[PDB]
Amino acid sequence: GAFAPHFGSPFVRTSDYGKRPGLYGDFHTGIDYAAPTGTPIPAQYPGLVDWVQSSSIGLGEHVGIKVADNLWAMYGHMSRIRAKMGDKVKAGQIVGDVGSSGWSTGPAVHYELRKGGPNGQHVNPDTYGG
Ligand SMILES: [Zn+2]
Repeated sequence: GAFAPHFGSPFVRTSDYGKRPGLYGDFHTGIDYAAPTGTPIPAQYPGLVDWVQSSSIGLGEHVGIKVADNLWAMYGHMSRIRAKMGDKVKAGQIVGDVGSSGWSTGPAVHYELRKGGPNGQHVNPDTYGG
């Protein structure tokens, strides 16, 4: 996983990427890490902030960071966004605060890997890149 997420404490992984338990029903498009609302989200990989959105839908408050030539890391369900568009960010820079914005049951951060663009196709962060 060349761009797998490596959140430390207090982030705890809850729902994996891909088809959920059983053979029918839902498909998680990223990896959910649980943590209290307000927990600062440190960026996993350096890149350019080229996508910021506030909505009450799906990922809700989220940022996209271009972390590779054709790969964008998305950090979602924020309670507060702290990156501005154009920001060059380093790994471990705090890009936001955990929330439950959008379509999330409780407090967690949704890490999604997209190819083709900030609204592009999602991939498996655990496996993409090796
Ligand atoms: Zn999710």
